[PDB]
Formats: sequence, structure tokens, C-alpha cells
Amino acid sequence: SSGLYLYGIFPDPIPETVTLQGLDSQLVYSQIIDGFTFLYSEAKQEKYLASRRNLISHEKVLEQAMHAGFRTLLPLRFGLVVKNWETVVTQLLQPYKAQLRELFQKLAGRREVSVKIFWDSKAELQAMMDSHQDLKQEEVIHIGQLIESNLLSRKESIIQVFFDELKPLADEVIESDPMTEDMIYNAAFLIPWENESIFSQQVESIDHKFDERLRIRYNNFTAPYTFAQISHHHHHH
Repeated sequence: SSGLYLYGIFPDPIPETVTLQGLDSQLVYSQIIDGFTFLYSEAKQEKYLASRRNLISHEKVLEQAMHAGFRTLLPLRFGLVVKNWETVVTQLLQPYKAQLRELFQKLAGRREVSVKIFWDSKAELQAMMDSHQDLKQEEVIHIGQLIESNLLSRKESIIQVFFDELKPLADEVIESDPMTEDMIYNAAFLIPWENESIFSQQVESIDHKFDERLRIRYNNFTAPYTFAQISHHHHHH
């Protein structure tokens, strides 16, 4: 009654010379089924807690596959344990072949990078009160609407420059909502694999234009989760 912890799905064979280690230090295997390669390890439990430790093990199996050449992949969300290969075939594979082939077409030769921009939220709020209009530092609804809309403008002036100036090196851009209070941009870019060096330098030359006003967090190597999504197919019962 060991199930299968699944890490990702790849279009090509992965050789056994690619040594890999996963959750609980289990060895990681590949398993080809009709031209789809599933990277997996033996699951001891049915469920794994998303502890910091386990999330790192999961993330590194896929990153290590990418470092070894297997850059096109659907990466799976942490925790995916299925009972047996029959269930992998009937539920995960058979109904999804076409979407998985399309998806491998879109990702081939491409990579996800991310850009998170932070500013000093407090400082830029007080700096904005000192601007062109300056009230005294109910109709409380009106005034809290006017600050919130003029704050958005001040963010969006920064954001827009980064978006106009990086978008030309990318095939697709997906923006997500701020995680922290200081975060003003959280964007994933899908770029040709060989655009990374120029992208990296472009990010840096844009930042130089804003002086020490921003913190930039650029991740240049990650499994492509934002751009590898599978919509639901019909399942008969």
C-alpha cells in the first residue's frame, strides 16, 4: 500500500543516470507511459504536510531535472499522492493527453522568471500627501477614495515602466496581487530560454533609473507553475 508521489510530467525520456532524491530522501524514478514521463517517488503516507522542509524537497527535484536538460514540463503542485499507475492513467492522463501535448508545445524552449518589486509603503504615502493637492494630513468616504486612487497612480507609474521595458523580451506576462504591504508588483514572465541573460540586465538597468527607491527580487530559475495549467476535462460516472 505504498502510493506514488508525483513531481511532474515531461514530454521525453529521462535517463537513470539522472540521480534524484525527493521527499523523505526517497529515490526519484521516471516512468514512461505512451510518450509521457512521470517523475515520482514511493509515497509512504497518503498525505504530506506542506512543511518548509517538504516544499523544498519537492521544488528541488523539479529544479534538478531542469538543470539536467528537462526544461519543458508540467510541474505538479505539492502533495499529489495517487494510489497506483492505473489511477494515473484513468484520471490524470487519458482525458488530458491533448492539453498536455498543447502545453508541451507552448513551454518548449521557454522559461518562467519572476519579478517582485517592493517600495517603502509608509514613506511614499507621506511623500504623496506633499504633492499638488494637500488637504489636512461622513465625507471620510470621499477622502479615503481620493488617496487610494492617487496611491494607485504613484505605484502604476513605476509598474508601467517595468512592464513596457521588460514585456518585449517575453512571450506572455501574468501579474498577481501583492503578497506583502510593501509589494507593488508580482509578475511572472514566460521568456525564450536564451533571453534570460538580457532580461536580467534589463531589470537591472530599469532599477538604476529609480535609484535606491525600490527593492527588486528577481528569480531567474523556477519550475513554470504560472504558465503550466490544466483546465478540467469531462469525467464520466
